[PDB]
Amino acid sequence: YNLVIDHAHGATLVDVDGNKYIDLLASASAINVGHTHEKVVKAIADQAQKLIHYTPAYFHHVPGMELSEKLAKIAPGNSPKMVSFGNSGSDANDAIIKFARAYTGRQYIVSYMGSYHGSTYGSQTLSGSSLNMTRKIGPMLPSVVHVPYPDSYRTYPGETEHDVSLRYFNEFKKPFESFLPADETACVLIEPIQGDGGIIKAPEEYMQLVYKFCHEHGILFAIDEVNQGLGRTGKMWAIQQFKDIEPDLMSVGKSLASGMPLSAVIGKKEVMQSLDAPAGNPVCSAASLATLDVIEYEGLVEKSATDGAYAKQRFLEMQQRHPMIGDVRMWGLNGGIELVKDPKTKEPDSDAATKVIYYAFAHGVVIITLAGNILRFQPPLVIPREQLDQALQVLDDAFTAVENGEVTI
Amino acid sequence: YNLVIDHAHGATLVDVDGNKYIDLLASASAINVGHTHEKVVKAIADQAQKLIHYTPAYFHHVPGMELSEKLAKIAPGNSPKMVSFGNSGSDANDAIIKFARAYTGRQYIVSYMGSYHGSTYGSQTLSGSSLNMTRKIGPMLPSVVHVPYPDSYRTYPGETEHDVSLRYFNEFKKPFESFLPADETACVLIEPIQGDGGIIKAPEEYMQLVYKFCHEHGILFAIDEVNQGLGRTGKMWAIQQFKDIEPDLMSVGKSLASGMPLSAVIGKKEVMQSLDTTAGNPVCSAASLATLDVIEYEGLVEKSATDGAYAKQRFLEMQQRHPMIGDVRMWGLNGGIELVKDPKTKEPDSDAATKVIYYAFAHGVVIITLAGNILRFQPPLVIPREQLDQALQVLDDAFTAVENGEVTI
Amino acid sequence: YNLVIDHAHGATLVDVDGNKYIDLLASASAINVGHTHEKVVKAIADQAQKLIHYTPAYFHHVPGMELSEKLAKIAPGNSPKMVSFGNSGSDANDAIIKFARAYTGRQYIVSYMGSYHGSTYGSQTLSGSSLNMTRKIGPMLPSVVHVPYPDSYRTYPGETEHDVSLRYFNEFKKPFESFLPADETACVLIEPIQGDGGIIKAPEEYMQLVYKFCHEHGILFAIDEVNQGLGRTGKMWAIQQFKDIEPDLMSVGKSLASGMPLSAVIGKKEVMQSLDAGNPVCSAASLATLDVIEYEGLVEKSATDGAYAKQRFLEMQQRHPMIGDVRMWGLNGGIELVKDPKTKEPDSDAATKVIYYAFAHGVVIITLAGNILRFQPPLVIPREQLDQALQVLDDAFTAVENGEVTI
Amino acid sequence: YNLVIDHAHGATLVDVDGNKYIDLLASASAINVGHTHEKVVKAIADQAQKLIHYTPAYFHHVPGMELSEKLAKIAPGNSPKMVSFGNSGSDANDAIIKFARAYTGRQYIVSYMGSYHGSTYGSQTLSGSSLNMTRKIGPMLPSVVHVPYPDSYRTYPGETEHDVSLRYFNEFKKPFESFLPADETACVLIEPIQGDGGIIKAPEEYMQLVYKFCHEHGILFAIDEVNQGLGRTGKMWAIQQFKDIEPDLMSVGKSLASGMPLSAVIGKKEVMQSLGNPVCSAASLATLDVIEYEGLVEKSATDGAYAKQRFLEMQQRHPMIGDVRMWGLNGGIELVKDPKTKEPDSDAATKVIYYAFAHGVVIITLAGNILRFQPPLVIPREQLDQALQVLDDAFTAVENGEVTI
Repeated sequence: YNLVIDHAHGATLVDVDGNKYIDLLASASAINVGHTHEKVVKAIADQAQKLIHYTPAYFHHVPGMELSEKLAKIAPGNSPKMVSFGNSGSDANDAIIKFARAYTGRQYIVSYMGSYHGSTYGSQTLSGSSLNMTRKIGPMLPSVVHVPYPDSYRTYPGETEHDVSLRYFNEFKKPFESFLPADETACVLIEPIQGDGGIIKAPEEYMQLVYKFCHEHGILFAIDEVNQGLGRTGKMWAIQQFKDIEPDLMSVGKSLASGMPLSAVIGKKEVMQSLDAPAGNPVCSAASLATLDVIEYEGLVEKSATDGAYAKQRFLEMQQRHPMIGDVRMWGLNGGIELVKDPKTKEPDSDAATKVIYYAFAHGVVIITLAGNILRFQPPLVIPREQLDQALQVLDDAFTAVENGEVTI
Repeated sequence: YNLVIDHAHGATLVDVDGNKYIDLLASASAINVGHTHEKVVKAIADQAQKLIHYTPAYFHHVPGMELSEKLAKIAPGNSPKMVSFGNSGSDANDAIIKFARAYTGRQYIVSYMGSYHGSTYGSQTLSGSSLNMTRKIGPMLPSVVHVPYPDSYRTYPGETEHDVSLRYFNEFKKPFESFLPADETACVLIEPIQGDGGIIKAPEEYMQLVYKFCHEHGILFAIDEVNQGLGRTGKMWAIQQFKDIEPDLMSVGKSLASGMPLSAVIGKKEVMQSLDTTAGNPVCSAASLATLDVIEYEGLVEKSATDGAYAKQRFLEMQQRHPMIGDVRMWGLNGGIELVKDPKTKEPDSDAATKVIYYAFAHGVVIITLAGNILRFQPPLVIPREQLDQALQVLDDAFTAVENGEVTI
Repeated sequence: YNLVIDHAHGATLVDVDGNKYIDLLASASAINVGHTHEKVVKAIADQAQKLIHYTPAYFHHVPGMELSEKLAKIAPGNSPKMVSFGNSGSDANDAIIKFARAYTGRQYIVSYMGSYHGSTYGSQTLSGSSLNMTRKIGPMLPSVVHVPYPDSYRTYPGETEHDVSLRYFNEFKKPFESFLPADETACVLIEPIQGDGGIIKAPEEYMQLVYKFCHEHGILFAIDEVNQGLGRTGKMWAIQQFKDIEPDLMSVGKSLASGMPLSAVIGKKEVMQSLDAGNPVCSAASLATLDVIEYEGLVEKSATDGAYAKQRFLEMQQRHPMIGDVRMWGLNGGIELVKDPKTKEPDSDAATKVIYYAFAHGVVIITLAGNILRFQPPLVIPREQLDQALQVLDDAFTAVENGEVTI
Repeated sequence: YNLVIDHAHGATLVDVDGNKYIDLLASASAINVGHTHEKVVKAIADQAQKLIHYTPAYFHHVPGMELSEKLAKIAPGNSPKMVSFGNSGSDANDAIIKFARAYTGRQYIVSYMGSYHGSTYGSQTLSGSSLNMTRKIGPMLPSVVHVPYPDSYRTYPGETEHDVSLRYFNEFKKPFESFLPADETACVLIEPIQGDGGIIKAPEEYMQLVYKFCHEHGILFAIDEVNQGLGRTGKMWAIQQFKDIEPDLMSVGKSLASGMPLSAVIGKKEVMQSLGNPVCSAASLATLDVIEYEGLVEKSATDGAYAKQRFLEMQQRHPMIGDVRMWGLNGGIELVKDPKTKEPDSDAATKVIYYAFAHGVVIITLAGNILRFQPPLVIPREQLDQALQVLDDAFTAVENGEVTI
């Protein structure tokens, strides 16, 4: 924005002029635990003194070593895990293909519509989000198939939620009853809940079906936790929001260390040993350890859930007074609050979603839209309930603003 | 390396037992400035006080603005440039492919055998050092073609450095005169002096031939300077070892940030204009600024040259007593010590190198090998002479022991 | 049955032991005109006298030249065509991808599920029915996206031809809305009716929705008349079962020369010159087979014979219920067998029994996707045979309803 | 060219006006048996009355079977074989990619620069012929690598045969000693003598040394003789000009059915196992007998060595003929601006081709400075001498400089 950024602590952002802003984008999930958090600043700085950089290849450092343990330990499920480290969720998704393809000796990758696994040649190929248009830069990474994601808002007449999971599971089956063998596809990468596609969840009835087909045909079941991890959902991992799921392979990046360039691939021991190198960094390891501690100490996973239920209840009543709110998809501090021209037609109102970004930003609170009309509500999980209401307030006048036909551009 | 590192500073590494070593490796030249340099340590620690992360698209930031100017000034050439961020050497090289293809509307990439470019599907594919970067993970990025790089030691009886360039240039042109059309190759991509090849420099004549070729046929000329720039070589960058060449694109990762995971694409203003996650990081740019400071303040480039030159003559003297050091190729504090059985046959001595490197470790110097038998000598540029004299002395005796066979596994 | 065929004529495979069979075969279109039609034979025989082969990339020759012009006028639309000569269906469909990639400047190709466009590395990618065919041969041609063909049988609880087209065109756009760029998409290949996947036709709305999307976004609109052309559907071309749709590209094989290895790519003048660029005998066979379809009026014959046979194939369904669905457009149908018309679950068991019952009673008939018996006799077929083949199949429905048919 | 044809017999061609020409192009060597040989015409005649085409994807027929036991035996090597049929030499190598990939389980195919494997996306990635190249139709089929072919004419001053074999093999490995996992390469497909590349034979040592390598790694060693087969070369297959090499997979085409669309993949049984036209098959049935009975393997060897000699004496006077390659009635005759720089002289190649055709011999250029001497193998000595004089004159009517474009 025209006036550029200075410092920030928890939820308050401060730019060059001293202007105060309430945060809700939280850097596409990273700011899980606020900005400049004292234990994580202390850990950064105290580590930078000891050793800035050495690589997991040739030498061990301690914190990355202490980190690895804590990440196999915290990981979803009980099977013996192992972590590989990366720089970004972007490069950890690449790895998930490398691993998948190695263990299974297989080529094809089934990734999703609506999804955004990243920005390197492999993770850019796996994605398919609105803005995320890989124009001019093809050909992409070969042997990748896409499959639709269970849309819940936009449906045929009289579909139950049981029906969605049947109709989208049918769509998912469709290439495997055609051109894609099953004994050839090495991996299904799924967002348990989609980020960029508009804070969309898949029904459990669906994921289980997908988590069976994967298990029945030997195709690795990988989950992308870069955006929806570390309490964001109200449980510690988005995958846990479903009953009994043990991902073969999982990615996390971004959030892991309050925005320091770190990432992990957490999967099964036998999967993690089909390559062996060269087919980690200390300060962000130290930061990771510091954020992990904060997640556990401040009851943050719970704060994610308790504030998460509350905010749902605030967007529900607020939808009642402003019929433009077409859907509200909250699971944790984790909203998908999407605007529509009419509630019958459910047509996007990207016009109305951008105006609300303008009112928000101009009246002391920062938020953004995903694919056009859905506002992504992903605030830092240490937002004092106070600050949150002042966000909700402004988000509310802004609704009425655009309703009464107030702010222009 | 059978170890855990406690702490480090400059060109010394301290293990947890308390032992010290000269870091002759410099951790794949991520450390030209050394470990934990004061100005970097206070760059990291002060900026973490203020901002840990926010991507340069919602609010932009103070050092994310500064380094993004300060990077473009200092590139090789006169011509307007913009610079895009990332984290790794790898992920910047993905971006090269991208910027190249986009600009041109073309499809193919040309890369060299024996170069490492990274471990993301893009960069991973262009490489040609170790075979594990394909194995079990195919297919690789489409439309990529590996040519040979010039070797100036393993020559056919009596080739003058002209014959090397012209024979390798001829072996260069062959894909274009067979299956590959010059009008769909977006870019050559080439490390000015290879790393994992064996610190191997292409002749001037080879470079201008390839360079003109690129401009004649609309192919962009790209350089990987991850290993070889930032004072490494003798001049600030490795291209300035050649008469007026100007990169269309250029990458650096690694030593951009005294070890931190930040990285830069530097394209010619035109190439960059088509498009533009932990990338840009405020702590990291802070770190990176400080280390350019030091390259200037501490005279690191002019020093790199002189210490480099000195380090070359002691090996040239060390070659003379010792029959085994086949090639000593070196530019700045940056050389390769390819040991061989006999100096006529020119046949790899993988054994003698390991023997050299092991003994060195159990004598207070950490050096490592490449392509079997080549001693990778790329220390921190800040190295004090006394230590530079000490590593040098240790390695001299290493040579003496092997010739006696006084070394064993 | 390791069935060794010695000689043939019209709609009569006769083997080596002296047996007589009623063809209605398949493995894609092949026998539109008929077996060893005196017209065709004579032309090959006498063309053989003159010329075996001299590749047109050197000298030119008369039959090729007549059949370049012949096909260029007689292929649907107004726009000047030019026509490029492949050896088989495969190397016409491989060339659509060339032809579209060269003209548009765009890499991506959009093709259908349950389709089959050819067996070489280009077209095999495009295809999508035979899982067999795409095992242990990766990687295939890069940039190719698959979109589900319209299924008018297995609907959702009482939906309309209008509901289907939307639902199926939504899916068609899902790619374009996520990861595929419409402006980097060279073309969509589409069989106007899927051959090797159960004789299945897009509703009218779906074709105009796609065609309209194609043209607006700069994507060429490809048709495949490999299986479905040459008066099979009852019009000269399957695309002419739809309204004012002139292809940008069009592939034909098989019966182009009654069987003699010939295929054509027939697009627009401009499109066909994008690249920097046909057997004498095969072309004389073809040039005859083209006169036959006009002369014996086999386009007109199919339509009538076909609808007649539709009502015939449909009262069979109200006595014998196992037939879920009767699909027929001209002498071009696919009779589809199920457990129960509420479950619609394939009963491929019953089907391979009818093919065996019928193989024992002088009538060869091979199956699609297990349960779907494909129905593609040679169009020359006389009514006494058609009925002598149609009565049999009915007798079979009786027999497989009994468990009289065992293996 | 701008010319329409009407009839041809054996060696001789005739356009619709009546100007008689002589074949040397020979339909890119699809006409080995000669044009409209009676046994072949009588074969298509007979069988087209019997069956045009019924679909092979299902049940069987007799001409195919007879051919598929015939070919199967006349293959090179003593190991058991199985054949697979296509419509063209292009789709046949498309199978060679496929088959290799099923058997081995590996992706990477390795093909040679200057290679002509054909024109579908499979054998057009394999291919490496410049004037046959694949602009605006990329992306091409992944995991195809192009190692360079031994050119035994452009050498660096004073290299033995052995040297070229050492060096091009040292090029061969450079992929594998760097980015290409040898244990993940499905097959090396090679033309033994490169057709469209310029009539270029691989040295004895180099072929062995690849066969060796390939054998050492489970890399299926493959051969395309779409061009160079059926006795074009003086031996039956062109491979038998080498020492005890058994192909894992071979590709036959073109002159299989005297030009009628017919292809073949002749493989070791073991390789084909675990993964066609009734008229054209009959056509090949006869064309094989004509090769056999009219005794052509040997005629090609005999006329081939007469053709070689005369040409080497043509070079003694005309120093524009910089290289004379020849193996059977099969040769490249490379035109150069200079006996010592060896610069391609296209310009002249153009005019040579212009003269010759003006005087009733057909002949064309390979990479625009190599004349593709490849007549039908039943060209009588008479005609063969008529061309050799009409070519002889051409070189001198360009030495004097008369021919115009």
